[PDB]
This record gives sequence, C-alpha cells and structure tokens, in this order.
Amino acid sequence: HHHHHSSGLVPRGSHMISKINGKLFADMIIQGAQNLSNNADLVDSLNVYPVPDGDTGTNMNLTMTSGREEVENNLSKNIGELGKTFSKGLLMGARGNSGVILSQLFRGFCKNIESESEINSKLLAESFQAGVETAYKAVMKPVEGTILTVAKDAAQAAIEKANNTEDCIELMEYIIVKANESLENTPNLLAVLKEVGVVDSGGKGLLCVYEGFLKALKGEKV
Ligand SMILES: Nc1ncnc2c1ncn2[C@@H]1O[C@H](COP(=O)(O)OP(=O)(O)O)[C@@H](O)[C@H]1O
Ligand SMILES: [Mg+2]
Ligand SMILES: [Mg+2]
Ligand SMILES: [Mg+2]
Ligand SMILES: [Mg+2]
Ligand SMILES: [Mg+2]
Repeated sequence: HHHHHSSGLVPRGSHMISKINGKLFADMIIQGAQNLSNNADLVDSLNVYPVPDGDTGTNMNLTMTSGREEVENNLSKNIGELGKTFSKGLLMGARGNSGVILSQLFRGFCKNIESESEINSKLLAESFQAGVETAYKAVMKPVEGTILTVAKDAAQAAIEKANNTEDCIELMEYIIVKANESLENTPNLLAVLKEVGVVDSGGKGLLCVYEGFLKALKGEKV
C-alpha cells in the first residue's frame, strides 16, 4: 500500500475547527442572523410561492432574530444548553411559512445535540439531517423546490462529506456549495419559480444563514 507512518510530529496550521462549543455555535447563530438580516429585502422580493406577498425575508429575519436575541442574552459554553435557548427563541418567534419551517429545522437540529457540550463534524452533519426530518414531519403537505429541498440536499451533502472530513470549516464550505446547487435547481421542481425567473425565497434565506455560519467558523464577522 503505502509508507507506514510513525512520525512523532503533529500537523501544523490554525484555520481548522475540530469541535464546536456553545460559544462557537452562538457565533454561528449571530452571524447567520446578521447575514439574513442584510439580505431580507432581497429575499422578500423573490417571494412568489405560495403567494407573492413580499415577506419571506422579513418573516425569516424576524424568526431568526428572536432566536439570536435569546442566545445573546443567555450564552453558554455547553452547546446543548445554547441550542435549547436558540430553539426556544425561534419557536416563540416563528412567522410565516418560511419562519415556521426555519424554526422546525433548527428545533430538530438542536434537539439532536441537547446533551452535548461540544460537537464534531459528524454530529454537525447528523444535526442538519435531524432538522430536515423534523421540518418535513411538521409540514402537512411538503412541496419540492423549496426551503425543504435545499435543507435536505444540504444535509445529505453534510453526511457524505463529514464521513471523511474532520474540519468543520471545510465541511460547511461543502454544505454551502451543495446547498447553492440545490437552490439553483429549485426552478426545475416548482413551476412558478421558473415562470417568474427566480430561485426559491425560503431556500435563499436559508443559504444566507448558512453563509453566516461559515463566517463564524472562520472567526470572522458579517
Ligand atoms: N408546502 C411547503 N413545502 C415546503 N416549503 C414551503 C411550503 N410552503 C411554503 N414553503 C416555503 O416557504 C417559502 C415562502 O415563505 P413565506 O413568504 O414566509 O410564506 P407565506 O408569506 O406564504 O407565509 C417558500 O419560498 C418555500 O421555501
Ligand atoms: Mg405571508
Ligand atoms: Mg410570503
Ligand atoms: Mg449519537
Ligand atoms: Mg438530494
Ligand atoms: Mg480551509
């Protein structure tokens, strides 16, 4: 096969994340929230399904902001506890189809890690997948080409990649690539999107959250 490795040296470098504690998850929430808020007017204008009522971005932003506010007032090193705080804030602030779905995605994500103090890349992936399950079960009649589709494709990318990727930065980068591909495909699933010439507004809002998650993993601010 290969050279048998036996070196006592430990690999170098700083730009990698092995474990996510409660303050890194808080930073992901905060930066995700801020990135969404900065894009809310755009996400509103994209809204066409089920009605073109100009509100997806507002709805998602208000929902996410409720979660963020609870987090910022109640930080913890324990990721499971921080997730309970985030979940509660989303669920007591969910607005619209998109904000309800967002709160259910993150309810299932957070429930999956409730007893953890920190998570690794595999459990980050598993938590995205748990959130997709929760959200699909919450919606009586799921429709494809939507925030659900983008979340599901993102979580299956996460599962696959995490199996051989310990770095949560590299994992989240891949999740975003694959979530973007799914978002760009939404008009091929939901007719009104292709007729109007837009991607799904809920899916776009979710991408905005994920992009902020990556900024936080890199130790950066939106
Ligand atoms: N049945 C559904 N299945 C999946 N996603 C849905 C469904 N209904 C709505 N959505 C999502 O919600 C987004 C619209 O959110 P929003 O504008 O907040 O809804 P509304 O103003 O109709 O309450 C859609 O672009 C889509 O992502
Ligand atoms: Mg509405
Ligand atoms: Mg709307
Ligand atoms: Mg387990
Ligand atoms: Mg898929
Ligand atoms: Mg890197």
